[PDB]
Amino acid sequence: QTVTTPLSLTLGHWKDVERIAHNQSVDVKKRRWVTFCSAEWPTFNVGWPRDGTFNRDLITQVKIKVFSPGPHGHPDQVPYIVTWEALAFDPPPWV
Repeated sequence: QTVTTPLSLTLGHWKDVERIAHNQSVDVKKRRWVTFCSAEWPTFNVGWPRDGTFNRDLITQVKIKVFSPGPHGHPDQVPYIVTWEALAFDPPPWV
């Protein structure tokens, strides 16, 4: 069907991820996208899988962490979670 992970799907369609970011008036780097998805967000212990997810509830959990007030939040990560959110909320056909 394929059980390709969400993260690998996003990498497979990277230019469209950038398009989605741009429509949110942000920009995203592929290497940071990967690091945040796989290394940083799982350490929040809010349910973010290392290989990503398109589940809006899980995206929202990360979003609340990222948007928390200094020193609790992650300004650098804002464009990234905003883009995952937009991807999930108004997705393109690849998913």
